[PDB]
Amino acid sequence: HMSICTSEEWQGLMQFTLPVRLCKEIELFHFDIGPFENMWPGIFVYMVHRSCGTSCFELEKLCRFIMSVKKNYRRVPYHNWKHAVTVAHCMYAILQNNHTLFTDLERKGLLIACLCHDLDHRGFSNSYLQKFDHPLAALYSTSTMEQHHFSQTVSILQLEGHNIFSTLSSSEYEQVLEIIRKAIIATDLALYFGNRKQLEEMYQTGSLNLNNQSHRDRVIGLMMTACDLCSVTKLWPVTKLTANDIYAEFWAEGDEMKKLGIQPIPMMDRDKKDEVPQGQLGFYNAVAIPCYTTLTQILPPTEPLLKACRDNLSQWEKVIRGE
Ligand SMILES: Cc1nc(C)c(CNc2nc(C3CC3)nc(Cl)c2C)s1
Ligand SMILES: [Mg+2]
Ligand SMILES: [Zn+2]
Repeated sequence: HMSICTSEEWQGLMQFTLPVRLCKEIELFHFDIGPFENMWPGIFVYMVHRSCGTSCFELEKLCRFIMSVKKNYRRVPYHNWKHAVTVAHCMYAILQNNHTLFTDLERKGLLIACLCHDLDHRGFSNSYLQKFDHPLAALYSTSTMEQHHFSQTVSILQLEGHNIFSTLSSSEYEQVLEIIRKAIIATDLALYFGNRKQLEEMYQTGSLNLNNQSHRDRVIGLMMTACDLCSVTKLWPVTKLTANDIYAEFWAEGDEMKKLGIQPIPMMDRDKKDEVPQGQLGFYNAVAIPCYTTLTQILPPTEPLLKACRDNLSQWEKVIRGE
């Protein structure tokens, strides 16, 4: 079962108008949604309207969907409503800067997949659920949380007056659900490493073809990782504050492991906070930098994401050096 928005919630969203001041702002990659909490659902509607038009979905159905997705995000330190909108905004900026490379169905699917990609996250990693044999890990062997996120997205669409994709043809409805499924699964970081290595191979050899569906799915997969990690592409004070939320969530999981006499990895151990700058250096060098480097190579307009990521890496190097 799913939590449903109240009549007042979606009606309030329907009447919303984005301030003109933010129209130029929202178009940039480094845009931080952080200071505009009350406007987040409205920002999502605005982004949908600019990405695929004002009649892209029935306004009423869209507002119900958005407000219900919001209620099915938990009050965890990081994988919450704020993270969903932040990831959706990064996708909006990638799509706007590469508009015709993607179909109307892909832009529709990807913005919805980004808003739903961590739906009902409990603040626990796939490793934790598998190790402690959680019922969700019994249901899904690999990409446990990601398959749950997709299952929750489908369940929200099935709610009365929430199926934003009902007016698509049977072939189109099936196609968008597959775009959404693969997009959400690709946010499992364990799949990223292999995905990025294959894309680098295809690019260097010159075999990468966006007309080839398998190649297309891999590019979409990398766009998903890039959006999921975009906090590393914001201005340094924003990146720093989000890192506090990221570790608050990891440390809470570590605390749960310590309560059961198990020592967590240093990243999930709050008594190991001095190791954070070196942990971030490793993450930028091994995960974030290659992600945005490959993304810029495939989609040159995404270059500002790589530039901003390199700037934050330098900020982390300064923390390690004592500056
Ligand atoms: C609670 C979380 N769970 C996962 C799986 C996350 C993945 N995203 C990140 N992970 C890290 C790790 C090195 C500390 N750093 C950054 Cl900057 C980001 C964006 S965050
Ligand atoms: Mg996730
Ligand atoms: Zn995420």
